[PDB]
Amino acid sequence: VKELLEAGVHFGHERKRWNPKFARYIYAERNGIHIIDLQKTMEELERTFRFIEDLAMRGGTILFVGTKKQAQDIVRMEAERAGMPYVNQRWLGGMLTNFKTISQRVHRLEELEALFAS
RNA sequence: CGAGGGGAGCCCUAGCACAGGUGCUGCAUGGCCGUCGUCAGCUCGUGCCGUGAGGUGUUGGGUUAAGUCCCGCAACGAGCGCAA
Ligand SMILES: [Mg+2]
Ligand SMILES: [Mg+2]
Ligand SMILES: [Mg+2]
Ligand SMILES: [Mg+2]
Ligand SMILES: [Mg+2]
Repeated sequence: VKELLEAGVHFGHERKRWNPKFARYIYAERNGIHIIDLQKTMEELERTFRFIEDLAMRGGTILFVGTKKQAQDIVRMEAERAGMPYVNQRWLGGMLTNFKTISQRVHRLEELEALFAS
């Protein structure tokens, strides 16, 4: 169940352009291909489940960034049914570091959106 | 008993405190004026890069008289300026 679709077809993305810190995962080339690994995907993926479960049941606002091209439509739907904040189009320049200015822009958003009722 | 000690202030016969330069110095100052310029630029808070001056905001594309304001972009935004 948790390893069927992960093992069905999950290979082939941007080949012969690869940062060689990923080199311990590709195990076979046949003609011009580079295979994304499966068994280490299961183990590191399981470590990620047991990390975000134990870290996230306390009530952490676990944010996720899907700004590439086509994870925008999946982040934009899964974020409302998830209950956690998100980002739509691009990462804002210094979103966490300039949270004073961005958060006081949200403080402006708390009173500009109340103008519609008046 | 005022035209007697004189009396509120003033006047002086002539004094005396201090005043007095359309002469330099804006190469000691405050207010100023002209100037580039009615072109569209100049700064600040936060955060990043860089040992640093500093850059990033204020870069690239589009167009307007215009830093007027959109897309991406480590930038998000404010103040004086084109306006009202
Ligand atoms: Mg400048
Ligand atoms: Mg600069
Ligand atoms: Mg720009
Ligand atoms: Mg102009
Ligand atoms: Mg402006």
